[PDB]
Amino acid sequence: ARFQVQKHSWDGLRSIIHGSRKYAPHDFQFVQKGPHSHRLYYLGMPYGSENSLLYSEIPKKVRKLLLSWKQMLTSYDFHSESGLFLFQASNSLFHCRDGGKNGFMVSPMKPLEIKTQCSGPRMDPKICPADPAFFSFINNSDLWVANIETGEERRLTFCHQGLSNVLDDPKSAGVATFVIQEEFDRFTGYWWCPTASWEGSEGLKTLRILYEEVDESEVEVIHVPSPALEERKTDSYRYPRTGSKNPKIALKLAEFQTDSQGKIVSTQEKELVQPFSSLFPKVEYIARAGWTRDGKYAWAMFLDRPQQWLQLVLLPPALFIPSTENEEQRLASARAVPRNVQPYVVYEEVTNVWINVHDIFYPFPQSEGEDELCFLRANECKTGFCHLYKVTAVLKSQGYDWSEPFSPGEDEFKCPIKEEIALTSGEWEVLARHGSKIWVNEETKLVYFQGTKDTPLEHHLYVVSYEAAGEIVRLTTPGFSHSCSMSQNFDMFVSHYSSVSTPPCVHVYKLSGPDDDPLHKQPRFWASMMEAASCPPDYVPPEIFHFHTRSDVRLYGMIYKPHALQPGKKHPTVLFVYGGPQVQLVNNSFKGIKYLRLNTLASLGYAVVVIDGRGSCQRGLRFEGALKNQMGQVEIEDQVEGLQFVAEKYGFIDLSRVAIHGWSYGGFLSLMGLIHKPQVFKVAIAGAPVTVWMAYDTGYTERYMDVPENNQHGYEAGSVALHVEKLPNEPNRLLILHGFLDENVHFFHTNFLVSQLIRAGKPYQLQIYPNERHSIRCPESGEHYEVTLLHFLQEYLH
Amino acid sequence: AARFQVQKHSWDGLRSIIHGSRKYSGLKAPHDFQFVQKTDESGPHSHRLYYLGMPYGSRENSLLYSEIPKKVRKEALLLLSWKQMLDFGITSYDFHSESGLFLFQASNSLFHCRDGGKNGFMVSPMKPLEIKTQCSGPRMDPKICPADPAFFSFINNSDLWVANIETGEERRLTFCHQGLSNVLDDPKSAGVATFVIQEEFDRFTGYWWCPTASWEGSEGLKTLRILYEEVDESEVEVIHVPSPALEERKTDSYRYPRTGSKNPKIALKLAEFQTDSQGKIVSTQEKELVQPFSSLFPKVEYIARAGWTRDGKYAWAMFLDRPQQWLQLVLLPPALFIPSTENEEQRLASARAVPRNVQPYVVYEEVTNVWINVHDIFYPFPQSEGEDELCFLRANECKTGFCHLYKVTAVLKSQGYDWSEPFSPGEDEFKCPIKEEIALTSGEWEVLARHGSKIWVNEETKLVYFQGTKDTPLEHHLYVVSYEAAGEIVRLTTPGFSHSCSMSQNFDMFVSHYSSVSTPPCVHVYKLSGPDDDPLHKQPRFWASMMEAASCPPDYVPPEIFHFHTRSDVRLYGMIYKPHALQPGKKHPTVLFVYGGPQVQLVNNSFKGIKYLRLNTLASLGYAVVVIDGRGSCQRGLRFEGALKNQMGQVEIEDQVEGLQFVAEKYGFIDLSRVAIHGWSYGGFLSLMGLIHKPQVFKVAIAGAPVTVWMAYDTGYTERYMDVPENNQHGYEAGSVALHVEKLPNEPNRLLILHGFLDENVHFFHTNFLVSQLIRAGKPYQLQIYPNERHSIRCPESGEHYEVTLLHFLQEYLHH
Ligand SMILES: *[PH](O)(CCSc1ccc(CCCCC)cc1)OCC
Ligand SMILES: *[PH](O)(CCSc1ccc(CCCCC)cc1)OCC
Ligand SMILES: [Cl-]
Repeated sequence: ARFQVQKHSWDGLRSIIHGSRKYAPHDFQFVQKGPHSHRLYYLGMPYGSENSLLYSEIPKKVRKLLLSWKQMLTSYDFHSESGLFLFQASNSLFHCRDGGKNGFMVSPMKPLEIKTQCSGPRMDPKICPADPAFFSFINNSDLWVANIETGEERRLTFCHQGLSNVLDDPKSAGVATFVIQEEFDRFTGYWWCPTASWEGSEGLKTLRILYEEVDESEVEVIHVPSPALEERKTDSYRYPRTGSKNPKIALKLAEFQTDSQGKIVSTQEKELVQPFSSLFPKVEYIARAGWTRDGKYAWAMFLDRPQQWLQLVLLPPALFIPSTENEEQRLASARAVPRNVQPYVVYEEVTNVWINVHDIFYPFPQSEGEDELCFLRANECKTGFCHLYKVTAVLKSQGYDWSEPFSPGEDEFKCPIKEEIALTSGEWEVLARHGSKIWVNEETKLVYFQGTKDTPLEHHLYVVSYEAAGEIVRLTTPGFSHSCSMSQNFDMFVSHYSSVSTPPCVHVYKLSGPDDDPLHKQPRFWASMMEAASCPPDYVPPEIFHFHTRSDVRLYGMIYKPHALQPGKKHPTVLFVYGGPQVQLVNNSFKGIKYLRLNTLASLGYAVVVIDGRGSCQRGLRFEGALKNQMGQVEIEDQVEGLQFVAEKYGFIDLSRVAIHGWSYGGFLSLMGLIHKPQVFKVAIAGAPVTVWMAYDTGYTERYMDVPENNQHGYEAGSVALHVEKLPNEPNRLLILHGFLDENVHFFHTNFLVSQLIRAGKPYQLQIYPNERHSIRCPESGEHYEVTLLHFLQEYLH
Repeated sequence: AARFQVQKHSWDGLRSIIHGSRKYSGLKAPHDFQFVQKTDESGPHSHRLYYLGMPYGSRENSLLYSEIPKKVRKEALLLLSWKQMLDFGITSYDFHSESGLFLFQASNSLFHCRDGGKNGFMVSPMKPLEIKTQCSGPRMDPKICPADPAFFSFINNSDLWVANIETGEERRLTFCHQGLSNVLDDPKSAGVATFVIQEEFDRFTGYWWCPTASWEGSEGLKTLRILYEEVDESEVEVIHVPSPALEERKTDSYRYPRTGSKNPKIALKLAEFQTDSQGKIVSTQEKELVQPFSSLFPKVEYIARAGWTRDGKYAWAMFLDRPQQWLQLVLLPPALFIPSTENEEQRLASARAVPRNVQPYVVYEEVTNVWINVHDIFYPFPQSEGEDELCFLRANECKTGFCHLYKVTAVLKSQGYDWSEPFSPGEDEFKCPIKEEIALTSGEWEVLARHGSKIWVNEETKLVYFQGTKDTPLEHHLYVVSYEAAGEIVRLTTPGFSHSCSMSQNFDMFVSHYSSVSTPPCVHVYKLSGPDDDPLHKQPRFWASMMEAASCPPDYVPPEIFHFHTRSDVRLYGMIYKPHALQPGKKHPTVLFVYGGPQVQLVNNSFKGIKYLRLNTLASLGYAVVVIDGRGSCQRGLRFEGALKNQMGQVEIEDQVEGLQFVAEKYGFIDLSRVAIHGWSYGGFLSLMGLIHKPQVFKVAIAGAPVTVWMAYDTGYTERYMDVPENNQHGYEAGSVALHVEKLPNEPNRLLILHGFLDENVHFFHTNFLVSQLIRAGKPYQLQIYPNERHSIRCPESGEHYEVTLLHFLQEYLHH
């Protein structure tokens, strides 16, 4: 028996959607301290209320109390010693002080601005760690520093001339370019040295900043529509499409000297004694960089172009020399560099799948001595699972004369590994990406981390010793997925957590127990920062399940059961898909904020299936690697298998009436489904589809698919715009949605698809969101999308 | 009493129908005619007739000729053979009758050939000789020098060049374009018609050869001169339009004067160069008005037209103010231009040397409270020696509100002027008294003077040949009248057809391209014969065919023209495609096809089956197709088209509906519950207006490339009809359909939007902004784009797709 949905009018559907729409603190900082043990600073937006700086006070004892959000006036930089906060707001840079001297505020303060003699925006501000009088920023693609006390400002780099013709001005300093931001999750191009040196002479403080210089001259340009549509203009962007040139890159060191008063006596640009391209010829990208805590060595994390070969490399300051046009000066400087100064490759990761860039690298101070370096490192390529390892490298300098031009041989600068011991292991992951981090207590010799040990459906907080690794203690309660911040003193932590059934809350927990057994400290709930909002009456949590493919692989999925289900009757079904790498849709956390519309579907009597197929993350490199060089192929197989399983198990699925719908990669796969499984999928709604892989960027596309010339078959197979002949020659089976200003998945993708559909004589329906980028931010756009989708389903799913 | 239902077909079904209709049509016309008399009493041919045409077994246009016989058999039809001259393709050519030189662009280059003159006539195809250049990039807008055909002109990188075709010498004359990398830093051109001039003023050149040489310099140097427009687009707004190579994801920068914003800074200037007896270029000189153009002519926004008197005595220009309600025809003598120089001391010397009795002369002035349409007819007669007057023919519309021929005599009045002093003109500065102004034509009908229409004047016989709507607004015909003895107008073309005529320079023969709603076009040559002492009544006789009319397909059923009177008692014409295989007592679904805007007339007695085949296709599937020329449309006088002044949107739909209601009442097979409105451009605008303002009339609208917001359209067009936005906020708001999305239907499947992505007349912005507002007001829409298309859908698969989509949309959603 066939369940049909009530057909409603357009305004009826608007009423439903408008009605549904009626239905968090972050960037936490614990600070030691009356009856208050600590103050917790954070960002938040209360009920009624833009986002602002807030704090809350933790008592020494609490009753065997929901913490009040106190006001202080998207990110902020903080100096624990001085209590200096620095933050952007209202198109300027502001600062305030709390803690340290003058104790703690008991009432809101006015934020003191830092005005300038600078033209245009001041981006990517950071305080100088060694000396909080100073801070840094980028201005017209160059690095500046300034003094908050004196008001002095100094430009350090001279890459960007600021010429009239923008295409004739390719060089930047301190800047993360497009692919680095979008595909490598790095938003800065410079790094404060944490210490001052006193190089000699008058003994003036020298401060140092490592920075990436880039030259985008050879990189391809594209034009994207400006947001102010009425101007009918575009902006130019350097977009390295797969197979094209990435930027020319190079690490440099800026230094400047300061007196006792804090006045800037001098500055200088330094560069590597040989070119970066000479020393590191097979590096395509700088993934990450930083410094050892002592400032003895700068370090960088390098990637080759295929993203199969990563290196952590130390660069000492002595390896940089004054930049100069004078050839005679250059050679003199190169000659003056000690022979025992050199780069040291302290680690190398290699794989035949790909290098996922993990953020975890913790270099220990050289308590041992100057002859070696110990560090913690997240490594995935060893076991195919991301785990913590304690590595020790040997730093013995081979003689080098840097005045000579020099060609690196095989394994140049490679350090012997004295020790390499795995602190974690097993068929589960330490989470080391996209904000996940470790916290290391050198007093107790313990590493805190998050992982999927208990289950891939839940993030939990664990603890292990890095001296003599053994028992792994979990600190978080099962039946929830947890996102944790640790106090700097390792006494308390925050968990933002939820489950599929319970909306999110934010709790502070206390680590209590005998100090002589720190590994087995007990977590005890202390206070709440936010209790869970009430689940709306018209909200029914989805049900997580799992099943085993014909190839004997465990896949997880969800079902939103049709509300007011009756037995016997089969309901029309929406397969909601993403299906691409770096994502996991199915886990035990609350879906009602981001995916409310799926519940709305189910309330009208659509069944909603979600399947995390092979390619999805939190399941190890082998699982995700299944789609290597053949995107589209594996993924659809698993979507079908999961749909068929759910029909068999749950019984209320009408397989004659299935819609496939996703965004981005999900839009791509929606089209693959209709192309390759027309008898499964009656309709497709493809959001912002990738239709041609040749038109996507280097960083992402090449990682997973190689360059086009090396994988013609895979590119062609997985480029849905090339397979338009196989799309249905029946109307009302294909709806395309795309934001016009999208600068990730260019509108080009949809435009070229439509172009090919016209050439193939195929029917299509189309909706554009003229004011939207990739993600639909504006609420009217969202409502319109949702109403369009409900209408489409009610009309064209029988 | 009962409703007809259209057969619902599958998508593939509809594709079969559309693909079939394109083949089964089975419907190439030669053009740009030049008669030349043969100077051989022995041979059998009176003339050779040169033209452009796509011959048999050939896919490109080329230069062709036909031999015109001295005698023809009376009731035998001679079909003339198209001979080739040469061993897409060629779109135009310049021709010098005396020397027999042809000049034309082809294969990304310049070519030339000769036939006639002293050389005599080819009996077989000849190879076209290329003209080599050292110039980078294209050589545009070439023209032969009238005074000396050894020279020709062209534009290269927005500057004026001349060359010698014999010697091969080339010399640049203007130095406006610096050739910088950034185009925004390099905004000046010479010889070039800018966007609004081309698109909205129908002008595609910015330079004009002086027709005569002069001999200043006792060394025996000959001087040759070119009038040209110099422009500066610095202050003009830039917009970006997507490049046609989509895969590059880039745009082109364009200077787009949007209504209200800055048009280019303009000026007329004079380039001269001197030649020796060998034909070498001895010297060149950029000259400019003795005072600035902006000083002399401060109210001039646009140069519509320009040229020279036949003797080269005066350059002339047709000027327009920004409102386009004030036009002046202005004579400019070469002596008013001085050498350009940065040296201010040298400039003053030159200014001091300019005689006091050298000045401009405003020989005609046209003023209206509607708008000035630019008519191309202005013919100055030669002056007697030492005469201070100029006689000329002029087409004037604003006087009676109908475009007619006048013979004007103006008196060239010297006020006497000190050109060293900075100049400020008063009212009526340079204004020339009008001694005489005879009406050669009159009545409630038009002499056609636009969009290719022209006159031909025979100074021997004192006769002026012209085209008009005298007989009917539904047909263009060829007429003749005397400009001496104004009186009887003789018609020269056959009634029951609309005609487009080309006249021989010797007034002995002419060509007519003509057709009717029922008959496809033909091209026939006619001979004007009779006693020479009665030239007004020369008889046109069919002589030969250039192209016979194709057989009207069996599948094709001509529409029927009709007319009616509005409630205000205004006569509107319309046409009706009756549903094929009509059965009585059935009421059929109906498609209102609309354009509705100025400068167009949809309804006239000419063949619609080429351009509007799909309207017949609609009728074959059982839709009635209605077309109404309401008020606003052309060929009915300035008053009729002026109806929509400052209120576009308002009057037009009322007339469309009144006509629809008339057609239902008269014909009886119209189902008023099932009417769709469909149009492109202005028609797209109106399709949306219809749905907004008459939702009870129009069940669905299909809006092609709609104008949705008038603030986003250009100066030339928008301001002519609506003023600038600041002066007409009410009109702009009322007629901008994207500002009335709240009034669009909140029921799906009543609105389909179509737009080419590369359209650079109606920017895609229009559709984007509409969609934006529809989203904001929670309205449903369907959308189709054509990524590779500009305004007109050229590529055939795009067109088929459009047609199939339209049929599907109608068959699915045109119900009650
Ligand atoms: P779609 O799946 C991408 C939608 S836009 C987007 C959103 C987030 C990110 C960050 C990924 C992590 C960086 C290391 C990139 C792009 O298109 C993919 C083909
Ligand atoms: P649409 O009708 C724009 C069509 S593109 C075009 C075609 C012809 C001309 C010359 C004369 C203008 C009246 C047809 C210009 C532009 O209308 C948008 C306003
Ligand atoms: Cl005369």
